[PDB]
Amino acid sequence: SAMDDEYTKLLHDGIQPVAAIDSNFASFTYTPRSLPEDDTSMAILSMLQDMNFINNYKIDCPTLARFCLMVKKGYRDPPYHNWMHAFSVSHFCYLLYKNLELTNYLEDIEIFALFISCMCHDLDHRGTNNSFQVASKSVLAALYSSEGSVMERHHFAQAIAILNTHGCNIFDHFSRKDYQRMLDLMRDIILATDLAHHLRIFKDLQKMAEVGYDRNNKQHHRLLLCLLMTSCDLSDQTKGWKTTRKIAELIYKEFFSQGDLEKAMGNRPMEMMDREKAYIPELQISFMEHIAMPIYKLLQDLFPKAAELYERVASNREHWTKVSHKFTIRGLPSNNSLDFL
Ligand SMILES: Cc1cc(N2CCC[C@@H](C(=O)Nc3ccc4ccccc4c3)C2)n2ncnc2n1
Ligand SMILES: [Mg+2]
Ligand SMILES: [Zn+2]
Repeated sequence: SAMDDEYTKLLHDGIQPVAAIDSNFASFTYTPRSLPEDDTSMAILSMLQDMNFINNYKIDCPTLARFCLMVKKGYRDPPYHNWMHAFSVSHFCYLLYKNLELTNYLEDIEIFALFISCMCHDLDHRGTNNSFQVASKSVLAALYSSEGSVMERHHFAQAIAILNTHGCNIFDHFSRKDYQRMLDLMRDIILATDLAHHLRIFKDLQKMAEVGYDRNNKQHHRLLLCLLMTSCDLSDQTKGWKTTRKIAELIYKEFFSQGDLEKAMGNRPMEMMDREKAYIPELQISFMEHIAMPIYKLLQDLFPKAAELYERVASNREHWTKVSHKFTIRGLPSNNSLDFL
C-alpha cells in the first residue's frame, strides 16, 4: 500500500516548517505549482500548522494525515482539475490568511472551513462541466441535476464521504453545533465555486463592497467567503505570464477533450470547447475581462493589500492582446509545407 507508507511518514516524521518549503512560500509572488507533487501533502500540513488550526481545533494528527492523503487520492488526473489545482487553490487561501488579516473579517471557523473547502472543492472532477453531466445523462446528473451545480454538489458529497470514512473525520470531536456549522460552511463554500453562482451574487458582492464590510452582518460573512473562495479558485491568473500560459494550455486541453466527446455524442460543443472554433487569445481576454478582473477588483476594493493581485490579472490580460498576432500563420509553417490545407 503506497498510501500507508506515505501516511506513516506524514504522521511520524514531523510537520516541516513552512519556511523550509520555500523562502517565499507565503508571498503572492510564489507559484505553488512549482512544488513537487510528492511534497504537497506535507505542505498542506505545514500550512494548517502555521495557521494554527491544528492546535486551535485540537485536530488529531493521525486523522489529519489520513484525511489529507484521502483528499489527495480523491482527485483524478485531467489536465487542469487535478490535485495540483486543489493544492494551488488551498495555497492561495493560505496566502490570503498570511497577507490580508482575515481575522478582522471572518470567524476562526469560517477561515478554517474556507481552507478545508479549498482542499476538497473539486474532488473527483472528471474534466467535464455541469452541462456535460446533463447532456451525457451521467450518474451525477441523475443525482443532482434537479438542484443545479451538479459537479460542485458531487465535490461536496465526496468531501463528506471522506469525512465519513473511518479514521478520517478531522472534525469528529467537535461539538454538535460546531460540526453542523463546519459542514454547512463547506456546503456553501464549495457550491460557491460554481461560477454560475458567482455571476448570480456579483451585484450583492458589489453592493457589499460599496457600503463597506460589516463584520456584524452574517450575510456579509457569507458573501465574503464566496468571493474569497472564487478568488482562490481563479488564483492561477494572479501569477506571472508563464503560469497564465501553462494554465491556459491545461484548461483548453481539458475543454477540447470534452468538446471531442460532445461531437462524438452528436452535440455541438460550446465555441470555447470546440478545438476547430475556439480562438484562445480572444477567449482568454474575454475571461480576464468579464470574469477574473472584476473578481480581483472586488477583492482589492475590500482589501487594499490585494491591489497587486488585480494589477497582475490586468497585466496578464494585456499580454494576451500582445501575443494574439502570433496565432495567425504568416509566411509558411515551419515545415515549409501547405499540406495542412
Ligand atoms: C484559473 C482559470 C480558471 C478558469 N476556469 C475556471 C472556471 C471554469 C472554467 C470556465 O468556465 N472557463 C471559462 C469561463 C468563462 C469564460 C468566458 C469567456 C471566455 C472564456 C471563458 C472560460 C475555467 N479559466 N478559464 C479560462 N482561463 C481560466 N483560468
Ligand atoms: Mg470546480
Ligand atoms: Zn477549482
